[PDB]
Amino acid sequence: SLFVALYDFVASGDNTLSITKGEKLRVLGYNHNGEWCEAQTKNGQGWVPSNYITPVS
Repeated sequence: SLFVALYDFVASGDNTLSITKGEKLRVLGYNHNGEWCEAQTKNGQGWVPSNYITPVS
C-alpha cells in the first residue's frame, strides 16, 4: 500500500528532506529495500525514512 507523512523531519544536508508532521508526503520510490524510501515535497525533494512515514493501513 501507499504511506503518508507522519512525523516531521529536520534538515541535515543535500540529501535529506525537511518536512512537517502530518504533512502531505507520500513515498514514490524506494531504495530497493526496506530501509529508506525516496519521497517528494511540494517545496522540493529529498530522502525520507520509513520510520518517519507510516502506511494508510
